[PDB]
Amino acid sequence: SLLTMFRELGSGKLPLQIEQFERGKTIFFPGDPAERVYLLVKGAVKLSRVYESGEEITVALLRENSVFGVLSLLTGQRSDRFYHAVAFTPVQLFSVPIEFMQKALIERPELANVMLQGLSSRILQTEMMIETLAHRDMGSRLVSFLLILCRDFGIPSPDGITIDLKLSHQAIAEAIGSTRVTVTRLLGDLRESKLIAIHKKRITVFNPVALSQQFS
Amino acid sequence: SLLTMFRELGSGKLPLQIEQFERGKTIFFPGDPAERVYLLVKGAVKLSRVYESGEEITVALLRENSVFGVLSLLTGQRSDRFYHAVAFTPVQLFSVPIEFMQKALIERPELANVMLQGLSSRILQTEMMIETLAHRDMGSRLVSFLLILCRDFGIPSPDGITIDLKLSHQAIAEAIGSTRVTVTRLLGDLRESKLIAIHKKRITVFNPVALSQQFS
Repeated sequence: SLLTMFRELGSGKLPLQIEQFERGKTIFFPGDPAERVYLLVKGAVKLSRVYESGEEITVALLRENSVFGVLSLLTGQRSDRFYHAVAFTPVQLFSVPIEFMQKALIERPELANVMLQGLSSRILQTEMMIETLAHRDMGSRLVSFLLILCRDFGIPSPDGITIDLKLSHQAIAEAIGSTRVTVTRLLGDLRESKLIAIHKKRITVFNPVALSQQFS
Repeated sequence: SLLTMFRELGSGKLPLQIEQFERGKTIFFPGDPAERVYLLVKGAVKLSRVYESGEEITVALLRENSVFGVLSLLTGQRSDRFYHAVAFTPVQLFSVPIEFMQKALIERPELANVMLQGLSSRILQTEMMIETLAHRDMGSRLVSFLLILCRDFGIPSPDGITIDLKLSHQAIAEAIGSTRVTVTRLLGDLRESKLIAIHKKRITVFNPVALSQQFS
């Protein structure tokens, strides 16, 4: 899938590193030196800004075929990490040394338009992430989060929009700012409201319009 | 200065609109339709996210020759404004209809690398803006803000780093989240501490290292 990108616009040799982490493992930490640009092959990586105290606030959840840990290079000023990249699901990654990401962007500058557009979408997702976390109650906050996952991780089904993640209650909490107890109570209150289906741990939403419209 | 960009990579005709607003005037509001991309010629434009309640939180302060109101176009999904653009100083702007910003990015894709890098710097500034506003006290918050202005709006002088803005006490407050009373008390407490100079309403910082190092 990604290799198809590489094989096109290509008649050379490219150094990279495959790396595979288990769920909940740090990929890089803020402060860490940005030495290589990352490319998500399989899985989801959760980017979160770690606050100058103890706090951690979720900034973006990244889908397959997404590029990250690039901002340090692009700026040309800052030379070390911006956020805390966590393996939300198990992840397969391509680490590519900064140099080559520069060489690509120079020679094949169409790559800039694609990555320019890709970064914009990232910000929109962060904007929805901010609007999500601003709700004072955990109910409207969960809905917003699940609506984000529908728009960016949803697989259309006659059942509904399956959120293709297989995600745990405790994992949702650390992304939303609650507990694997309030999440469990809310999801049941939604399942028995005939608005959600839970198979495996995948969550299918029957109607995103109907889910959206409850301040709960 | 900007015209030099236009004249190079150019052998056609380009529609735009000059527009000039007075300080504190709205350029566009969130929700407003994104119809044309903006280009700051002279002055500073303050981008602030207006919260789903009454709140307004400052996201970026833009320097001369900076491009803005582009994100809606880049995403290709959202078709209306992201933030509230305010004329921080009096501003001269170029409004360019989205179409042409697309035509430019396609034909002259080097323009993507430049704008890709420019957007990264914007995010770094927002990251410093977040770190600025996270301080519980107004003292450390003012310092961070003035340090941002030094790095992005500073003119080196044997005096020090003059923040080339001519900015009002009440204007600083609305960007920092205080009052034109606590700002006036703090600036005097810094002037008489031999750390700031105020000429006109320009603020010169003698030593950014010395200013930085006080949790006050």
